[PDB]
Amino acid sequence: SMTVEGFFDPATCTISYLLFDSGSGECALIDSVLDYDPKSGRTRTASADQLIARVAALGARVRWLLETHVHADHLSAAPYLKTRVGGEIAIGRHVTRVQDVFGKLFNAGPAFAHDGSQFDRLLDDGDTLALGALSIRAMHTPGHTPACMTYVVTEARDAAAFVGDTLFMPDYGTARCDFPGGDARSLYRSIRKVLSLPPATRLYMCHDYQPNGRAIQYASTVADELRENVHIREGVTEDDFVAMRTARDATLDMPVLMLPSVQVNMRAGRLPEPEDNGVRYLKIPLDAI
Amino acid sequence: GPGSMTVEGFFDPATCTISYLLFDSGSGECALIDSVLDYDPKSGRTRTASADQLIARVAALGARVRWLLETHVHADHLSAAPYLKTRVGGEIAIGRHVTRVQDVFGKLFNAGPAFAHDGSQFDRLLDDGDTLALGALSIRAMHTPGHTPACMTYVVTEAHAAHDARDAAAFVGDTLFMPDYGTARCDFPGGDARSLYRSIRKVLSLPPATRLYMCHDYQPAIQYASTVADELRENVHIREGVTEDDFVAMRTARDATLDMPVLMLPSVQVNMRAGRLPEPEDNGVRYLKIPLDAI
Ligand SMILES: [Ca+2]
Ligand SMILES: [Ca+2]
Ligand SMILES: [Cl-]
Ligand SMILES: [Cl-]
Ligand SMILES: [Cl-]
Repeated sequence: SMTVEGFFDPATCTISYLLFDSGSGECALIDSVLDYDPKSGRTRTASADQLIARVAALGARVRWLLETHVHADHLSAAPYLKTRVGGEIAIGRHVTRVQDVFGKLFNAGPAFAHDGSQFDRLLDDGDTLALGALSIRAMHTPGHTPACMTYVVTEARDAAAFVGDTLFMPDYGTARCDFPGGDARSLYRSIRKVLSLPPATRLYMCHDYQPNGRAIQYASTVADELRENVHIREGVTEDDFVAMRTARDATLDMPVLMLPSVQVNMRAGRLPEPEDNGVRYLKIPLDAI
Repeated sequence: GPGSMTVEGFFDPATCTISYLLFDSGSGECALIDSVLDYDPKSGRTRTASADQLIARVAALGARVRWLLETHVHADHLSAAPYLKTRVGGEIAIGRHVTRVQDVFGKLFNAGPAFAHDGSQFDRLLDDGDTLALGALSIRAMHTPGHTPACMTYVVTEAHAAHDARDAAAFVGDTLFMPDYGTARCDFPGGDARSLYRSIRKVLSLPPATRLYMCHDYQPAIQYASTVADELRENVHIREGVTEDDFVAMRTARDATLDMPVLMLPSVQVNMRAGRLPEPEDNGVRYLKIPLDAI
C-alpha cells in the first residue's frame, strides 16, 4: 500500500526517501541531495538523478518535494528535482526565522526574501498533504532546528514517520541542538511526541553514521527507540537529557558543509544569483560564527 | 662544511606545512618563510597560534625579522605574512610572476578592479638571481617554476665565508619532496611538469652537500631536510637517470588521480593579496568567495 525507498549518500550520510502510493502512482521525495565538493566548488547531480530514474521506472508522479528541516550537512536538490519531475516544495513555516538569521550572516541583501516565498508550501503543525490514498501529516518537532517537521504517513495506524534529525537509530541516539534556534529541552519534548505514536510505527532517519562499524541502517520503530535509544530511551528524564545534550554539543565542531548548505537551503535550494562575470559564488563569512 | 646559519622548522599538523625561521646569530637578523594563518574551513574561523609560535621564537632569540618570504602562492594554507609584518617587521617578498597568478585568480574570484594584478600588495617582487642581505648571510632567489609559475627556491650562504663554512641551505618550496615521496603536483593553473623537471635539475646542480628544506611533510616524526646528493640518488620520481619525457608522463598521470587541496579556494584568494583578507562588505563582515562549477 505504502512503499518507502531510502537512498543513502556516503559523502554526507544523508538518507533521501521516495514515498510511493502503489495504488495511484503518486509520489513524494524527501530530503534530496545535490552533490557538492567543498574543496573544488563543483556540484554533481548523481544522487538526485537516482531518485529521478526510480520515479520514471515506477511510472510515478511526484506531487511533493518535502524538507524535514533546513539542512546544515548537505545541499538540497529540490529545485533541480522540481524542474525534472514536478511537484511542490514544502517545509515548516519557521523556515522564515532561519531566513532572518542567515540572511543577515551571509549579507544576502534585499533580493533575498525572508517570508519563505522561495518554497511552494509553508507547513504548520497538523497540516495534511494528500498523496493518492495516503495522507501525510506535518508534525512540528523542533529542537535540532526551530523549523523541524516529522512527516507522519497513513492510509487516509500502520504508520511510517520521516523524523528528519529528531531521532537517529537507537544505537546512535539524538542530534545536536546547537544550530541557531536549536534547543535540547524542545528536542526532548518533540521526541516524546514522536514516541507517543503507536509502537509499531516505522521511523525513517535522515542520517546514519554506522556506530561501531555496523551496516548502514535507517529504519527503526517507536518500540525499538523507547527500548534501546542510548540517549532518550524510556526512563531518561528531561533535565538529564538536556544536561547530556548540552555538554555533548559544547564539544562538537561545525559540520563540514554548514556554510555552503545553509545559504543554499535557506533559498529552497536555489544557488546564489550569478555575479556580473556569470559565475555564482558561495560566501564564507570570516570570524562571524 | 655548513654556514653559521640557524634554521628552525615549524610543522603544522592541519596542513602539513613547514614554516621556517632563518637566523644569523652573529647579527641577529632573521627571515620567516612560508608562514601559516590557521584557518578552519568548516566555520570560517581564523587563529594565530602558528604565527604566534614564530613570533615567540623570534623574541626569545633577540632576533629582528627583515624578510617575510613566500616560496610561491600557496594552495594549501593561508599565509600569515601581514599579521607577522605588523608584529615583527620585515618586508613581504615573493617571485615577480605572482602577477600572472593574480591575473588568473582575480578573474576566478571576480575580485574586480580594487584588486591589483601588479604585485603591489607585496613589498618586494623577486627576479631570478636577486640577492637579499641577512646580516652575515646572503639569500639568492632562484626561479624554479613548475608546481606554479612563480615558485622561487631561496639559496642561503655566508656572504663572506671561510673555507670550511661554504655549504648552502636551500628552501625549495614545493618542488622536491623528501626522496621517498618524490615531487609535487603540476596541475595548478600555469603549472607544468616539464618546467618542474628542469627546475629540479637546476636545484640538483647545486653542490652535493647543499641542505634542502622542504615546504611540506605529508608522511609524518618530521622530516625537514634532505640534501642534493641524497635526492639525486634516491628520489623516487626524479633521481638521476629519469628522463624528462618519462617524468612528464608519470607526473601528468599522477596529477590526474588527485583531488583538489582542501583549502585551495580560501588559500589562493587570500595569498594572491599577500595574505590580506578580503575587504569587508557593507555590514562589516569579510567573506571568502567560493566559485561554483568554475574550476
Ligand atoms: Ca540536520
Ligand atoms: Ca604548494
Ligand atoms: Cl521579506
Ligand atoms: Cl540560539
Ligand atoms: Cl594552464
